[PDB]
Amino acid sequence: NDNVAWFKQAKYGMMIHWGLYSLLAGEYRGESSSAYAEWIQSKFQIPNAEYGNLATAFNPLYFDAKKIVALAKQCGMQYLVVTTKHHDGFAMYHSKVDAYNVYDATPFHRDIIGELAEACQKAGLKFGLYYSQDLDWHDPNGGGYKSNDVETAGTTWDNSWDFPDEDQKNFDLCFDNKILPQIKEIMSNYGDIATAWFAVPMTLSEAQSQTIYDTVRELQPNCLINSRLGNGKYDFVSLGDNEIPKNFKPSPLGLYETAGTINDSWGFSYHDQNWKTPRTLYRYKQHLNDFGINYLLNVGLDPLGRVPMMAEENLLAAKALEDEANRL
Amino acid sequence: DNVAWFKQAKYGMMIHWGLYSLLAGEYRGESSSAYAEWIQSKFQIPNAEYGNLATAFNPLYFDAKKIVALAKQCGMQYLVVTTKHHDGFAMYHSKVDAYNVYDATPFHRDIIGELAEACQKAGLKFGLYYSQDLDWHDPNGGGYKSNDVETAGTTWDNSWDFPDEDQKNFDLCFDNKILPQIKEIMSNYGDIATAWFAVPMTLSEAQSQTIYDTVRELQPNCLINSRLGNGKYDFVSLGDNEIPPSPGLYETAGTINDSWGFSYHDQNWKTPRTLYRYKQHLNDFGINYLLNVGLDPLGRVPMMAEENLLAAKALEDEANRL
Amino acid sequence: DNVAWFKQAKYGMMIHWGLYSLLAGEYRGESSSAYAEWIQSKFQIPNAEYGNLATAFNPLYFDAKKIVALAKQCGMQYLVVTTKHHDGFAMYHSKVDAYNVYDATPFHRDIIGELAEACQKAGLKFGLYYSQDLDWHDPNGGGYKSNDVETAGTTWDNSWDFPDEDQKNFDLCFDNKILPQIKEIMSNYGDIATAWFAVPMTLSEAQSQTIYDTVRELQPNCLINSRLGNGKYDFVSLGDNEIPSPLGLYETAGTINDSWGFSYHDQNWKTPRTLYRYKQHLNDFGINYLLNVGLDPLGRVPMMAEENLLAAKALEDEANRL
Amino acid sequence: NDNVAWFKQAKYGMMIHWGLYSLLAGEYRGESSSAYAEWIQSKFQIPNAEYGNLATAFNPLYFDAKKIVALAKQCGMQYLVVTTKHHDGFAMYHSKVDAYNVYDATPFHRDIIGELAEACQKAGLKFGLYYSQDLDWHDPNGGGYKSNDVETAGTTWDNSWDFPDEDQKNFDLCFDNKILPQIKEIMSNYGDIATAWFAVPMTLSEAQSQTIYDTVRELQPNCLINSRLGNGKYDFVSLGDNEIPKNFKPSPLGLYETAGTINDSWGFSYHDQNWKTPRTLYRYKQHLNDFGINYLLNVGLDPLGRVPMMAEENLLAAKALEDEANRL
Ligand SMILES: C[C@@H]1O[C@@H](Oc2ccc([N+](=O)[O-])cc2)[C@@H](O)[C@H](O)[C@@H]1O
Ligand SMILES: C[C@@H]1O[C@@H](Oc2ccc([N+](=O)[O-])cc2)[C@@H](O)[C@H](O)[C@@H]1O
Ligand SMILES: C[C@@H]1O[C@@H](Oc2ccc([N+](=O)[O-])cc2)[C@@H](O)[C@H](O)[C@@H]1O
Ligand SMILES: C[C@@H]1O[C@@H](Oc2ccc([N+](=O)[O-])cc2)[C@@H](O)[C@H](O)[C@@H]1O
Repeated sequence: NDNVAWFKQAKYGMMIHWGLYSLLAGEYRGESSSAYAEWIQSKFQIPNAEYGNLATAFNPLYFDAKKIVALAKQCGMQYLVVTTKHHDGFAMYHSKVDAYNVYDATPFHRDIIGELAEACQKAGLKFGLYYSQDLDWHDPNGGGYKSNDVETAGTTWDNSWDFPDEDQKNFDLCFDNKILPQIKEIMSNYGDIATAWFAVPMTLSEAQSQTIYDTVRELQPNCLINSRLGNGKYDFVSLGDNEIPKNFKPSPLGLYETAGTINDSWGFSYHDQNWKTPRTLYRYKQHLNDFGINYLLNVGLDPLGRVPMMAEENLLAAKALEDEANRL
Repeated sequence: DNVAWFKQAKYGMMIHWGLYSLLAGEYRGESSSAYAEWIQSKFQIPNAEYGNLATAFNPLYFDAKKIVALAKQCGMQYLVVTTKHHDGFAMYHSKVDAYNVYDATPFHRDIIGELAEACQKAGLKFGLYYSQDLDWHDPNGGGYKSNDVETAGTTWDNSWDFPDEDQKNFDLCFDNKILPQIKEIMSNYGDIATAWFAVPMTLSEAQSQTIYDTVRELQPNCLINSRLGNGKYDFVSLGDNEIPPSPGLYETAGTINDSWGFSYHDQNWKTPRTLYRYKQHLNDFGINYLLNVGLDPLGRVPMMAEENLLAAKALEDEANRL
Repeated sequence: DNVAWFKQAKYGMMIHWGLYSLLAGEYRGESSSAYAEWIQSKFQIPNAEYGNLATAFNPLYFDAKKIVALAKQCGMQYLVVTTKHHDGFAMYHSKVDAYNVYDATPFHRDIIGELAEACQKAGLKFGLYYSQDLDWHDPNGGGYKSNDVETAGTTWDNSWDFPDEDQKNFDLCFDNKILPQIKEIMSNYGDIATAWFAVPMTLSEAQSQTIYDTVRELQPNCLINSRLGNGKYDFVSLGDNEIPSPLGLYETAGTINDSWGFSYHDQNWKTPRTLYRYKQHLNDFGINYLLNVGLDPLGRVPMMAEENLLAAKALEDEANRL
Repeated sequence: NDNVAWFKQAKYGMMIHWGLYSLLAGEYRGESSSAYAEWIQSKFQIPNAEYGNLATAFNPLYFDAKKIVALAKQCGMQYLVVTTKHHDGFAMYHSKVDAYNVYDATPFHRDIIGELAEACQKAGLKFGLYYSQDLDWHDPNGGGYKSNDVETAGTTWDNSWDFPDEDQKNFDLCFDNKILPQIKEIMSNYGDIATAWFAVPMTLSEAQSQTIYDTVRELQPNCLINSRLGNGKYDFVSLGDNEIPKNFKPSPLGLYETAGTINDSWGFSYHDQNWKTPRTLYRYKQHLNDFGINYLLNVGLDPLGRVPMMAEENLLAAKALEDEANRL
């Protein structure tokens, strides 16, 4: 598995959060999301009927996988990691199992993950996938209904508004009929997958976690799995901000990654213009890299499928700083 | 009789909304000027590509009733909407031109009609803005004689899809689009209190008289702004730099940030106190404040615009009890 | 009677002001954390250099009367000032330590004395904040046992001028500076309604009891916040994360931007509506809102803080007539 | 005069606005200056007695000419131009003729212009001077009392509050007793002066302009004089924004300069965080340079004598962009 050597020297990856949440852009009926605009459905308890209707308005005329991959490559990013399905349960690929997806439900009627997979394959960039294996707000038995004594970036971890009957919920039904089928689809279509990125599990049993692990192993032997799946079921450690060294979980292969966003939201938010400066981005990358940690830097695409102007500017200027610094 | 009402109106909402709103001040990694609604001229976007934005126009949250409720809660007594801006895209159902919000967009609804009705019901007067000179969708759109002066885009006219300047002839555009479209908006959509025209550059004296007489005939009580032509108006539109003939009616238009059209990158919202003080200064001088909102791609008043309007009203009411 | 008064006070102004204010969130081309007042720890600025800021402290526009006028106009019934923060610089005339605003600065005036008088005259209650544990100017300042937890600076203690951790001894600092200074502020400056202590880390249970008894003796009617020590307080200081004590007295402290001390780079001012709604939510739960202002180097309430406080009050009054 | 050849290839200069205005930082009694914070005295008609008292609070502990010149040089700036005296009439050098200066009136009790002159001399950077030869709000006969049919960045062009009797004013008294003496001082002390930068004249006679021209010529033979002095009395043209070429006043030596600021104020302003991005700064510089026009980019020092953090970041990132570009 050359992927271990490659990942230890990759240093830099682009992450992409994009979905129906992007159309609301951090705002609902005159009121603000939390820092996390992608959590807006939970934040305002938007019924599935209304939220899902955003699919009818999803027509990102300027989306261009080739150009997004070109930007990542120009910044020295060696891989890319996209939301296949976030907490809202809306798939960004053509899902045989669930018609609640970007291909079937939207006038755009295209496979975002497929286009990025191809663009990456052509450019020489590795391709990785993010799936919300626990939380799913579209599913009556979506996870997080046992976790609501801890506050969130929305209201509840689960969809507790369309599905109020907590005691009647049963994650097994959602796992068996949606999660595992969808994981099999994304790990089967879309070619070689370098990296698999799972959410923080809360509802999943040890059994259900082992299943996902074995499934990925079988379908994508050379895929590196992040630590957020389950203990002993990963190839690299995802470090939270509170876990970076100054200037735990064992790492058997010596592989590490911290994910960040350029402003304070993962999803696009009109109101969030708090973009980290080129120098902040470059310095943070250099500090992680010096500690043998990969920087996975999020872009939140806008409703027309564009990298925000200020995100693009700050990525390119951080690269100019880095290249200047690395001569001498 | 609208003369008495207009002298005491004090406060109006203006609305800029169109295909420009979907691009939201940004095109291929670059910024519009302060005026996001000028973005097509700014980047010389071909009509084929720009017009295609119509296919993506589906503002799920647009709600005329709620927009008029906000205006009325702020003490605004009237509302003035873009029926067609410089891009030449009509925001009503135009018999004359299929390049409109009803025929060209999946939303497939008449924005002006809905606002007209909401206004009528709420007791708010209704006014219309039409670009009678500039039209970037029309081969003979105006501004092809005016390009020795800089703009909020590139050229005043569409000089990219229509490069042959000397072969242009505004009469064809005036006769076949401008005057027909003015007749439609002044015929459908009920009583019109206010008619708001752009800065004329190409229009002849004749063409200006025609528009004046047309509005007079179709909408006898409609007050016409000074930007049409000298001696062809009922009230003066003052620029900020002009606050000191009027046969005694006056209006200054402003926007809450620095753009008329919606712009993601422009978060330079004037504070409640700025909005209230400016209103009080204009009002004290017998001048109406026409305050622009630029609706977002889902048809929403931006959160910060709504907050600042409501807080300015709270300041004004507090002040007016002292 | 202070118990009854505090349960119905609802609203207080807090003030963070010191040498930190002159650096204003910036040191040698780099940013403080969100907490600009922690800047000395953040950059490990030696006492010799940091203390030299005293030579530049000349806030020509400081005006206790006007600051109290603003607080009173916003319905604030009390005021709470930093007498000495973590940097160990007293903002009153301290007999015990020459490292104070009177002796060390050209301004050569007693900030706490002026505010005490302005409050007394306006009918506003007066409260004092003292850092009883951390003191970065003192060789035996607290926090040298707490550095396995990260801070808004580097270390909790001054570990740069005073590196030898194992040789430090908080008793020397407590006996010779903390308790003397607490006695001064609780003796001069008249009746004290409220005593606001920092989160203790180094203090013994004994040292906490001493402060409690000292305040009780010198200022019998002073209400003491919960941050002193368990069973040694009259009201609970709640963090936001602690909203769903025997006298039923509660207070949550907040700042208008994200810093307690003034920071030129921090323009993230909470909107009037955010401020008003948060106040209303705390008040509905029987919790007092203590809202921080961070005075600028000339002793001014920042323009945007003043605007947002006044607009929040206008929203509140409008709402409370509905 | 090698200065003509040198100026045609200089491309890039730092400008500095700094004075009592800097302490008020765009704010007075709860209210905002215009975009131009340095005009704040006119904006609020602050009496000379109160405004001048700011001198007592002027103690910029962090001012460091050596470091400011280091920054300019790191950004490829080949010269530096400082306010010796702006419209407020407060000199930033030790003036024999007027005690209303940074040396005599302030506890800092040092010569800003002298320190920068020396730092520049040592670093190999040319040194230029800005003097307000017309407007002077401290002087009873300061200019602009004939010009108040045009609006300003303050209230009136002249100090019309301390000196209300417009018809009794006489600029000759101010010119003879302050302007020309002060110009002689700055052109005599402070070594070789590469560039002389005058304000837009409104009150000055043709005679008074000729005098300044001849004075500079005699005292500083190789000093290049900007066009804002008087027609036929200049070596290079100062172009206003509205005069830059696309996709007048003749220039006999073919010398051109446009001055700009990084935010929207020349003087420091707390409230103005509208910093032009690295890419804006670099692109504008490249466009001017391609047209043989020098870019004179203003920094407005803060009350402690610091280059604002975001101004320093944007200058350095613009340089990184420029160097990256110039290797492509
Ligand atoms: C990448 C993000 O992950 C989760 O929330 C977290 C969980 C862990 C961290 N972390 O510590 O880096 C940050 C956000 C999601 O809830 C969020 O919407 C986004 O997808
Ligand atoms: C209401 C605005 O008017 C026009 O442009 C202007 C705006 C103001 C003036 N004025 O008053 O100077 C002149 C042209 C339009 O170009 C702009 O997009 C918007 O429609
Ligand atoms: C009022 C603030 O108090 C402390 O910081 C804290 C410490 C603990 C909490 N808390 O846990 O509620 C809040 C602020 C100080 O560090 C800070 O400078 C400011 O004075
Ligand atoms: C460098 C600047 O010069 C003047 O302001 C200007 C500058 C340029 C023009 N111009 O070209 O129109 C008008 C006023 C001064 O008023 C300002 O404070 C600063 O010193």
